[PDB]
Amino acid sequence: PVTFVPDTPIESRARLSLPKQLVLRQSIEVGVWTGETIPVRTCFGPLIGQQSHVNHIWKIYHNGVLEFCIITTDENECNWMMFVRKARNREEQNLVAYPHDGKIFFCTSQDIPPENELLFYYSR
Repeated sequence: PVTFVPDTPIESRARLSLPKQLVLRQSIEVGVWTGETIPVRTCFGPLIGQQSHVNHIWKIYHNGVLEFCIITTDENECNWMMFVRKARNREEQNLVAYPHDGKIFFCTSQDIPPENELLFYYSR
């Protein structure tokens, strides 16, 4: 009898896009953790998600009008940044999330040692 060898399964786009210096593990529900030190002023982006002109919605304004929302729910429609959870307080927070040129970027507020969860808050 013949034995069958399957293809290597294909992971979702969100997962494949993950920077090698980061890992996915359960959040404080999947979250993004550091596999090594991430220096202050390290920037990630832009966010990729489903564009449409809950808890997973980014608002893009342009010249004072809400142009569209990015929704970050579907692993096939987003990059890895859909996995980054929102800090629950100002202590825990280590990424600032902000629009630039109509796209969302996350930037480290401080050096983040290995084995820390990435946790965002909005800029001012």
